[PDB]
Amino acid sequence: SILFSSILFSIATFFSRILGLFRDVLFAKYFGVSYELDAYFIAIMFPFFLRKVFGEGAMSSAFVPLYSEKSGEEKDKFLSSVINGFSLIILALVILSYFFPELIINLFGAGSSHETKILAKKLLLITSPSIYFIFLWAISYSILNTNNKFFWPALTPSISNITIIIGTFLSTKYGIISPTIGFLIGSILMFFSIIKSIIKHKYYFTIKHFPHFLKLFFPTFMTMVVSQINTVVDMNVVSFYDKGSISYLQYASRFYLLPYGLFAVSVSTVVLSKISNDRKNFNYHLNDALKTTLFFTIPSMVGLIFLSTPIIRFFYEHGAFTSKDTLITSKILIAYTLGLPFYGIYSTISRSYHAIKNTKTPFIAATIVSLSNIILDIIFGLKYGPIGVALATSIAGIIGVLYLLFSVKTFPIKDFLKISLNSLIMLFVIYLTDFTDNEFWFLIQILIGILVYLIFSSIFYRDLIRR
Ligand code: NA
Repeated sequence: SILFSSILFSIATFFSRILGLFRDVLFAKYFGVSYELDAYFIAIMFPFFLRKVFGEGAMSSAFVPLYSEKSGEEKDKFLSSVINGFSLIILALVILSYFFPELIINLFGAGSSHETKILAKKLLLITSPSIYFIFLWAISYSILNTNNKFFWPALTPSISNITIIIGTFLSTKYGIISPTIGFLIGSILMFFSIIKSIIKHKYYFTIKHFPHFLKLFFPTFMTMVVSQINTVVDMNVVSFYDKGSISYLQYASRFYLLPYGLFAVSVSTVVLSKISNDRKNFNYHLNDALKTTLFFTIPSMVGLIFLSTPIIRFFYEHGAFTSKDTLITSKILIAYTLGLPFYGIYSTISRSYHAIKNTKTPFIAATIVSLSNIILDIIFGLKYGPIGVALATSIAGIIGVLYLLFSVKTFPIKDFLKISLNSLIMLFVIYLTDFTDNEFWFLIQILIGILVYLIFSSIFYRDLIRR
């Protein structure tokens, strides 16, 4: 029982990590880089952006306290208010979307070609309704958060991936609309997966509590918008360059995002819970988290940059994804990957501040990062295209972390220097091993790099290991 629960949950988490990668592999094989996939991304970008905002707690942060302070029927009324109000908004937001699709389109792919915008308009007819099920999924999620802190809903998004993957398999019959339908159905099934939390409540035909809830919800919602806006800006900027730019950024983003989610984000969740449970030792916990992030993100970066082309070719260069796409996506991946350690630090510091209820400093950091990213998007995007946009993302990350480090005034410098030294030693060794051109050699280079890095980590952290 107890053992079963743990092993099943761990399997589900592992597969959750794998499914995004597999979906992008299938996109590469079945669509490659094309205006069609660009239009798909434009069509799914607004609902995806909203789900990303709500997953960071934009809904929970305002809903949970206002919901908990209420009692009896009023509680349900509050819930109903939230459901009704947003539904109304969403309804308007869908109706307008049907009549003025250019409004939605120009937010994410203003510069894309005519055929791309026509196809994206077509796909919005399928993706716009998913916003409704995404909002309801979010609300359900919050209600659960009163019952238990986090739990499985974190894995409910996996549902979406499965359906999209299924759609991709069927695309040989129908084309891009099959993955788009897959996206919509996935949204609906997410909502159904956690629907129990709302379906147990009585429905009231009211928006009694909605204005007050908006008064408390809008500030936090906008902070999260700013914190998540960089991807929208990057997408809309590169939309002005040749077709497939959006798709290139997505493909490179996958391999940026695996190590980021595994090394940075997880450390950040741990530190948030730790500091929230043990506030008075803020510094200690923060330092610990920082060290951990640096221990994994610096070598990863090095490795990923050195092996970016064989990695991209191994995972993507099949079917519709060509060697040209490999070249371009490799360069973009390098540009993104220069920023990995900085965004790791950034995430850790931001969530520590959140752990002590400081929203101002994280919001200022996010503002610096987004402003920097748009400025550098214009400049470097004009000079270098998509690669310039990715590089702008990395540099903006650096600036943000400089602000956060000066603000929090704590950092494990000694461990940073040790980790950097080990990473350069590792790089030297794998450079020596790069003497043969084989499509699978990079896997043994990964093993060699890991071994060297761990050897020198065990040398330089011998006292810690012993104790
Ligand atoms: Na950028």
